[PDB]
Order: sequence, then structure tokens, then C-alpha cells
Amino acid sequence: MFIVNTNVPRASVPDGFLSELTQQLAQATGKPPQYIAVHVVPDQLMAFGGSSEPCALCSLHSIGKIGGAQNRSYSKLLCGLLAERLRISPDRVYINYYDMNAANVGWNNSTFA
Amino acid sequence: MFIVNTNVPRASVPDGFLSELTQQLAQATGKPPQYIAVHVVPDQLMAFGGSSEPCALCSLHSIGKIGGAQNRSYSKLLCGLLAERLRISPDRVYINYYDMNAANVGWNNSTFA
Amino acid sequence: MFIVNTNVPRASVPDGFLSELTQQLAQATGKPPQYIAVHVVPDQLMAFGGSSEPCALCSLHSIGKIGGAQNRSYSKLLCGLLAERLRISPDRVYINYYDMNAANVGWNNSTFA
Repeated sequence: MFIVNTNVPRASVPDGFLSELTQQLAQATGKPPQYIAVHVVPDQLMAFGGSSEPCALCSLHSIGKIGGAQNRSYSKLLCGLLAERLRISPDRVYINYYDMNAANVGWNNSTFA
Repeated sequence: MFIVNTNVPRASVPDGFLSELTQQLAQATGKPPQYIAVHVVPDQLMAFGGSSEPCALCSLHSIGKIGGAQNRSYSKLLCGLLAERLRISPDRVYINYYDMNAANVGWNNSTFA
Repeated sequence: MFIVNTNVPRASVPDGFLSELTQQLAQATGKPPQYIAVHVVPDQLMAFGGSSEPCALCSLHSIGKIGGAQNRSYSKLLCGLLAERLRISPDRVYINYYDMNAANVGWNNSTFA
């Protein structure tokens, strides 16, 4: 599950963006794309280092596939995509990574445990 | 605290939905309804498995009352409600469960510790 | 990173609020304001304890600077601000505090590790 909150306006989010995220996250995490969920929230009231220049606050939740090297690799990918598609500088992006226990993720009337 | 983000439109969220979630969560968690917070965010730009068919990304935070069996039960309850009231398929819902330490939840100028 | 979700309408958020939050959080956390991110989301569909008087659901993520006494101090400051500026009663504010590992925070194409 990847969520991006940004002050970039909705009209600046290119068509195809959610599919591009889905695809690249599936490749990066090694997870099947059927399990990948993405959520983009434009037009937000936000600031980064006191400034309202384009920025993004993001989260990536996964059951495993979270760790030092893997998170570095995710950040390079995701900042790269935010720069190329939303014109957000990578140094105005935070991404919180969460390694979820399977018992703590609900789906399809039960959990993954 | 229960949060639902969904691509279902605002008009499709029935009047009374926040009160129903409040009541059912109070019953499920055993907590008084005065402590239950609910937040529904419709009209979102999101996808699940690459698809923009109705879906939901949710979170349930609680000080205790989180665990393997309890979270299975919550997921049956909450996917049931999202299916009945918002017409979302349970297999397009993720719920992240968070067992919060009392010291890490702020309220009324202090924390719950 | 501080996020506030509230039912208070956008027109009730005073000019300067994101700067005030940035400033006061820099002071409270001891971190330079260049590293502080803030995000205010008004006009939400939310209830707290069964009712829809002004309320807020918030999160504060930090690499360290999270703990029992510190979090009590943050709650005093942030509930104070939300009361003074948004007219939200402190007993209708929840703030979830997250102590993030540096390896689990992405920024500038890498992590903080």
C-alpha cells in the first residue's frame, strides 16, 4: 500500500500515474500486482521545511520486503517517479516505511496471518 | 480510531454511516463510544491491484484490543459494513491494525499513559 | 512530520497556520525547521465520540525525540494550538506518535540511515 499526499494540483498528476506506480511497485517489492494498492492525494495544504513549494509526504506499507537496502531502493524509485511525473524535488519528499505483521493486515474478511 | 479512504463518491456514503461505524466499533472493541473516532474520506484517486473499481484502504488504531483473533473478527465486521453500505468487495479492502502504546497517544493536552 | 485531519472548514484555518506549526514543532522537537513537514486537511467527514463538533485526528512521526514525557509536552503544545487557532476542544483531539527508525524514512532518493 503506497500513499502519496502532495500540494501539486490534480491537473498536474499525469494520466496513467496510478498504473505506473502499481507496476513499478510490483517490480520493486517482488509482490504480485493484484496485491498492490496505490492512493494519490493532490491539492493538499502542506509545507516542507516551512515552504509551500511542491513537496510530498508518503507511506509504503508492506508485509515484509522492508529493510535498509530495500527501502533505499524504494526511495530512489519513488522519488524518481515524483520528480519525473509531478516535478517534485526529491529533497522535498518524505516516505515512511512500515513492515506490517501479517496478523495486523485485514483483507477479504480475515487477515493474512 | 478508524479511518476509511475510498474511491466511492461522497453521495454513495449513506447518512448515518459515521454513527453506525461508531456503534459497531464500540461493540467490537468493548470501548465506550465516547472514545471512538471515525473518519471517512470518499472520492479518492486510488487503485487496488491496478484497478479503479470500488476499493478501500483503512486503518484501525487502538490501545490494546488488537491481535490475531481480534483482528480477524474486526475484518469480518468492517468488510461486512463496507460491502453492505458502500458496495465494496471485501477482496478490495485493506485494513491496517495498529496496537498503540498509551504513551504514544495524545489526547486532552497529555497522553493516555 | 505532523498531519492534522479535521472537520473544521478550510476558511476557519487562519493565515499563517502552517508556519506556526513548523516553528513550534522545530522548537519542541529541537530539530531545524528545514526538516519539519506539516499537513492540514480540513473539511473532513469525521466524528469523535459519536458527534460532529470540531475535532481532530493527528499524527506526529519523528526519528527519535518520541517518548513518555516528550509526547505529553507535544500534546500540550499541539492541543493548545488547535484550541487557539481552530477552536477545537483538546478533549476532541487524538494524536498518534510514531518513533521512526532512520532506515524506515525515505528522503532525497535514499533513507536517513
